[PDB]
Amino acid sequence: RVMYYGKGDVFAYRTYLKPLTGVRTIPESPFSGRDHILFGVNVKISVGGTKLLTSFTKGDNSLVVATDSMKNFIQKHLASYTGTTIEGFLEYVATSFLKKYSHIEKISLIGEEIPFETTFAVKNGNRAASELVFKKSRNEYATAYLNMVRNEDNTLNITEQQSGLAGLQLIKVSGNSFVGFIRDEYTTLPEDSNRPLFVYLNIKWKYKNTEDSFGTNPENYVAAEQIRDIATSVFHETETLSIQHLIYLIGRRILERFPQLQEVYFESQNHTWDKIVEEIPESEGKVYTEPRPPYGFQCFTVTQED
Amino acid sequence: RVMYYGKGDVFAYRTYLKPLTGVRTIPESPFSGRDHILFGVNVKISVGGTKLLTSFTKGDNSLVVATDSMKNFIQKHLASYTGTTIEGFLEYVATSFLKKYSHIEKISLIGEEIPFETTFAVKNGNRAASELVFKKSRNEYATAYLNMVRNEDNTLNITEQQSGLAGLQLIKVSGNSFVGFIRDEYTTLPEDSNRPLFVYLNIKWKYKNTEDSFGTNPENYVAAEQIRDIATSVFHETETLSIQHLIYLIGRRILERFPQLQEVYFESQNHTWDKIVEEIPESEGKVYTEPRPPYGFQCFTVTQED
Amino acid sequence: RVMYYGKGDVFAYRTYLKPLTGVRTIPESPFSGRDHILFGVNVKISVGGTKLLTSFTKGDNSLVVATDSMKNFIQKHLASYTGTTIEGFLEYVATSFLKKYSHIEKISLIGEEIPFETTFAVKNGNRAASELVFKKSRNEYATAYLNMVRNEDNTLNITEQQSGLAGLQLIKVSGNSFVGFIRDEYTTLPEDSNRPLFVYLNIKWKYKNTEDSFGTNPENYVAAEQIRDIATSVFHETETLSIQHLIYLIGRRILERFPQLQEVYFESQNHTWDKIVEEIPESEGKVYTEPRPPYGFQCFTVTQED
Amino acid sequence: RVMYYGKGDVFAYRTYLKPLTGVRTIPESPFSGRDHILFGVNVKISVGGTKLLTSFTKGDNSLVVATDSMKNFIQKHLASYTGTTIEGFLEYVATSFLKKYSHIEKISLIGEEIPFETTFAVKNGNRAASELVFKKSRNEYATAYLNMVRNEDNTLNITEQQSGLAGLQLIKVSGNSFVGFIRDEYTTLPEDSNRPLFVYLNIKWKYKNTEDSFGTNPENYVAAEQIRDIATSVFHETETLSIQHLIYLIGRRILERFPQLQEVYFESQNHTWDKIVEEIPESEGKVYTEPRPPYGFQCFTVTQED
Ligand SMILES: O=c1[nH]c(=O)c2nn[nH]c2[nH]1
Ligand SMILES: O=c1[nH]c(=O)c2nn[nH]c2[nH]1
Ligand SMILES: O=c1[nH]c(=O)c2nn[nH]c2[nH]1
Ligand SMILES: O=c1[nH]c(=O)c2nn[nH]c2[nH]1
Repeated sequence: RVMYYGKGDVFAYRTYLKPLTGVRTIPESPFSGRDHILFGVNVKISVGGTKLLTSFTKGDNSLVVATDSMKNFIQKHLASYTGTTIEGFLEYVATSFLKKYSHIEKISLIGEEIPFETTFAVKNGNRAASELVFKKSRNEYATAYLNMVRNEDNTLNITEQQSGLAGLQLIKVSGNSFVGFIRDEYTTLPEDSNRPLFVYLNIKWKYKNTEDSFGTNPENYVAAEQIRDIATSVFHETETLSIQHLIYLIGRRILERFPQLQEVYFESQNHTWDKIVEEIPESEGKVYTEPRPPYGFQCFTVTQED
Repeated sequence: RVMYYGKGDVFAYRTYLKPLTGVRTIPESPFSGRDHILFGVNVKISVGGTKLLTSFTKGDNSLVVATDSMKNFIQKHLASYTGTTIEGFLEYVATSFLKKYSHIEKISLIGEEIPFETTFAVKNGNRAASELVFKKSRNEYATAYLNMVRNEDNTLNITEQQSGLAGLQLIKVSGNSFVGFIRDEYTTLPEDSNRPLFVYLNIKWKYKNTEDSFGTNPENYVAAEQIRDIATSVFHETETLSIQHLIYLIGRRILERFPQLQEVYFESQNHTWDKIVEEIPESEGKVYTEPRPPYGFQCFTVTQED
Repeated sequence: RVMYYGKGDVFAYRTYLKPLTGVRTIPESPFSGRDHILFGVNVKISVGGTKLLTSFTKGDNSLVVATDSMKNFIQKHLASYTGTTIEGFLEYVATSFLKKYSHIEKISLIGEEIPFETTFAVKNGNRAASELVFKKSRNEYATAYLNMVRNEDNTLNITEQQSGLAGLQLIKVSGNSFVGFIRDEYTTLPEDSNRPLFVYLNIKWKYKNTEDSFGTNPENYVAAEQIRDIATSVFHETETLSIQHLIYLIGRRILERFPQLQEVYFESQNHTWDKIVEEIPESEGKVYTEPRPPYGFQCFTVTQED
Repeated sequence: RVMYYGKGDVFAYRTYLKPLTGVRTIPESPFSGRDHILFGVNVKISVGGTKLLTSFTKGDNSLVVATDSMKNFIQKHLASYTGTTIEGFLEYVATSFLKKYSHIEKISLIGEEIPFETTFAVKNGNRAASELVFKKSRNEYATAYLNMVRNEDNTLNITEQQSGLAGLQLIKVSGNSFVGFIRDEYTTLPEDSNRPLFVYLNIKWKYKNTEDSFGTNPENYVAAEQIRDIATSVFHETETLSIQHLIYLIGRRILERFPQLQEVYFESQNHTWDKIVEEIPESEGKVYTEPRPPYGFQCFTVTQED
């Protein structure tokens, strides 16, 4: 039976987490690590267990870890966390939670980065990156997901792990087509040999070996910042034939750069602008505007078997 | 393998849909039907099929029904729909879509009501409900979900059906408790014999018999308005011991009132206020304020096995 | 020079406020008062004064009332408030603040109602209105604005008072036209003798006598619920020729029903739907959908001179 | 009498606008211009004038320019614009509109940048800035405001002009204090000699000479990007004693760098996190979390005369 409870929107901000170093650059991305002067995370915790049943059926709170207590638990654990990644932070919380509370059989954790970008400051006359001042970003952010279970024989196993990148909004001004689609009684969409493809991208990847996701050995760790740069680079390089076409080629490229990954999952959305003006005198430019609310979307998983 | 595409946020508004009448009443609710002078729905459509593979791998759009064409299909079918429910509308769209498109093997549909409330006007000497003017509501709304597949032998079969009520936000000012929970090093929440419990509720039900969702026989239909009325009534009658405790009781009342239902599912959130002032002289009143963002949540399925 | 500081989003919820009764009724509305079992308010406070200067220019906080302390002030005063309206609560907060902090020369307050709607419960055999369970509403809400100054001779004076209704969203399915507008090289909008006019309305009114706003003499108070009912009634009654034409008619009706009002200010928007389908066989019905983002807006003040 | 009408959320995206080049650099910023490969803007247009009266009072649309036509006018004008700034674009629209429609006495325009960021693409062997693929940013954006009147002698005069930068969210991890403020019965906030000051900033500036805002002479133009960089630099450099003290010093630096500016206006908000963990073993690190909803705010003008 379905039976879970927990805490969502657990925001937790940590200064001076152990820096993530030793990630090898790939051609698409300069990412080599994170300074972690500021490390923000938004945690959602959810726990399950057959012994929680009376809390529902009888109003018996004896075996109820208050959700407020779970919040305290996550926040103290971020203080005491000695690792370098969100993925590793989740495992640390999950392990430590299951050991503390034996009546809990399953725990599920989501960790969403709260990204901060660097800013410019002048020190004694010269402009450079600040080590004190940071700009909160509302753009793309890394994610992580972990499900941990307590088996009958009293051991703890990770049953599901998934890392990700969310809120990536990319527009390519030209070099995009959508042609040859079904033309029938329901079709009003004109063919377009040259559109400004505007796509929202949620990319998720699973590791062949779960240990690689924690960052303990950084050479095996796949950073969301790297996945971002692959997506932009592939979009640039491709004469896209559709979004479906685009995300296949993005996923192929990710799995080629990262042979430690089993699969790459995509959730895309089409928010492409409507054309108002085709031609301006003496320039190559055009004018576009926002479309009606309806948006296209695609879901697609690319495995190593492709 | 995971392979889907479609269209979201398909808003469609129909005037003068066939009225919902002939429903079976229950003690908790005076719900007697819907006028359907104004019928609003927000439709998400997703389709799959192995024959779509090459639209991704090769960028071959030959068998691609444009997502924009899916929008036209939905809107046109809301015009020609002869029934009386969202659930029934989904089945009309799904069956019709698969019949039109032989290479599509599965279709999933979500439909979310866009509620409107009655307003009143003075005309002809008296104040009376307006047949023309309606107020858009951003409160609770009904939902529907339907998954339909094309089988090997070319029949169409519904594999999943679920109806629902979303966005229900209820506060009970007194007559609630949360005591007896685990007290340890992680616990800073005080025991509370009398709190103003504030809950967000999303409730979803499944029928034993799928045909009962359509409203063709209105007696067997379960209206979201009736479910709303059960929830608010049970909340009032109950000396709550927790949210877990409350949603079980709601779930049981729903299953008792509707024997044609197989199960009920809850997704609740806790948004209870913090107390600022406990005692006002010459008054039973108190002052409260908004809490920090972390919210408690609870997921639970009550089945006929209760 | 502009110099202010303060606190916003000061949420405060009070139970068992003194009920608003003894109101004077109008034909358009059955509004007879407020129970005030649950009273919710969202306050924003701004304060000024030339003596706050050094807190900006020198970093001198000696005369700085902490914005956190302002939040505590408002929340404690909601507990001690013996009145019946948001407008009267603002006066009480304002007067009390300037009396406490002599160095402050001006104070501006905004109060927004946090709506709650009656729910129903089965109890003791019958189905009746609950005194405990309330539904949070995200629809229309009352507002209040007050600006108070400390005069050079130490007395206090209200320089501005303004009450309001916000978030009112109304659609009239028929009996609306928009024709006769300018047709030139920038005009693509077709003339329309029968459209479904959808408006967002923000209505604000000022009293001739400030003290009528407080609700001390309730018969003189103009309730936002009554304004709402006038708006829906006039929209229904009127074959509108534009939104412009409609809001003038609502404003005139307001000033006729409430002669103690000086003026009524409107801030409207046009979110009218796009027609998809005109003809549905054997029914007067039609289908519509959401337009592109650009919305029309209108600003108009009606005074006793009309 | 208040009498206005127009169109909001006019989204307009132009490709290959004339590049902004030759901007006078400052030490705090690298900014030297904009490529304008992609240029997005969100315009709100408002028009007024006494001959519109009958449009409201009688429902006579003879002199009504449809708001939909205003949208067309703005969009078509983005195509024909030969200038290089948002401020210049508003002037071009305003002037052109008043010349075309002689019954209109006044026009007010708001222009909001829709910012796009550069991305990485593998080009000519190594990753470099793509000239095709951009990332939509939901962070800070440039703004502009222009009001223009037709005088009785039929000349067109700019009566108000203001440029801006909105949505800047800055957090400084240390080097911030808030002490010495008033401590009475309403004060619960502890003094803090070391807090992680988190500020939301809206900065607006007016020019001594209006013609400096258009960018026709790029030597005299003040770019939002440069203002952005002055703000992060000054925040870094300053041991802040309050937000009030911070924004004053930010303003001074702006007026010093830009003698062609008459004034700088600030609207700031305090969203500073609550401390959970003050001390972590073997580390200078700390953990924080989101506070309750209430937020402090400051409004302040710095002029050349400070
Ligand atoms: O109803 C509740 N259930 C819980 O699990 C919980 N935890 N803190 N408060 C709570 N309230
Ligand atoms: O890339 C696209 N894929 C689709 O399936 C589609 N339908 N309309 N536009 C589209 N673009
Ligand atoms: O009622 C309206 N007034 C207007 O000014 C307008 N412009 N487009 N549609 C409109 N409708
Ligand atoms: O910078 C600040 N200014 C203020 O006025 C204030 N009040 N609380 N914290 C504050 N911080």
